[PDB]
Amino acid sequence: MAITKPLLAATLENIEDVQFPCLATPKIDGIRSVKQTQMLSRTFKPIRNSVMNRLLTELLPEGSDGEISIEGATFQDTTSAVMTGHKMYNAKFSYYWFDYVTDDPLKKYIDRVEDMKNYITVHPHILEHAQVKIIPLIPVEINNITELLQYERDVLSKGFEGVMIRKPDGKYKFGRSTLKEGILLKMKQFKDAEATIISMTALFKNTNTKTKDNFGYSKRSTHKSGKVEEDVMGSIEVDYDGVVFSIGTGFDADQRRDFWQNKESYIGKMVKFKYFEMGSKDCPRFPVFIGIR
DNA sequence: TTCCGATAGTGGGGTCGCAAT
DNA sequence: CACTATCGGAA
Repeated sequence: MAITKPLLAATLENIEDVQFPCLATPKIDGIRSVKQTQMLSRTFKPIRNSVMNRLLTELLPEGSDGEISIEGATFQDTTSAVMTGHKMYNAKFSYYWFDYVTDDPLKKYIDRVEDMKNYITVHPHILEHAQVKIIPLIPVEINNITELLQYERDVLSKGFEGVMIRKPDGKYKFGRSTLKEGILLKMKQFKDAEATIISMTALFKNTNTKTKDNFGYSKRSTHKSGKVEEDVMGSIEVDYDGVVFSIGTGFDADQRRDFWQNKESYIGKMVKFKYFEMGSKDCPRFPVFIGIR
């Protein structure tokens, strides 16, 4: 009945890959948190802001799954509030409750939602707290592409980050859902743009002592000591109409080679990339390389 | 054989903790 | 977060 590890989402690129009917909810741009005795982050480390942990641990039933978010605040402000080990904290904050694991993890998503609906009926006060606004996310039924697109337009106008899609009978998988599985899909709209390469930085292999983590995955520290330079491009620094930042994902092995081999000739060339607008502070959020020219 | 799931690993922006300054 | 490279087992 314990949540071995949080359910993660797969990315939807081709809307035709969606299996209908499906259950959708708005995507919250916040910080993940599951109640396992106390409030835990996505990596199962306790939530630093003891006041939030305490308040949520009390209001929510063991096995709750959701995201913490500050209404009207920037993403970074929400991050500061959640990641800071505040002694005392009085500001208002919300918690979007989107899943609930009771006894069996293999219970169908629709049923787990029913559990949420039932629990809320029995404890009305948990949505009335004066400091913590607990917002339940009951999925909406979408039967086709026309409906999904309409729903998307709707949640985006209301300020959400995007839309999350669930297979009705999907189990609560311990780990990341795949596309074929369709258990949990995220749907975000990225914006394409172009920028000029101004420099290149070499790729660095991390040879720090490989350990284990809260789940049993390979964990390696990032001490600059264990970082050994390789003869391939690690990231490029670009100039997006005055804004300077780096793009390091979206390259395959051959490209990292080609880029480093011709580091001289590529400086000054225009690259196409994409990024997510919402949440961007001083430069593009989630920059991903697409191509050249 | 080919495809797909599970991992390890490489990168980005940005904030907090905390020892050193 | 976004993404690539592998490996071993499912299809």
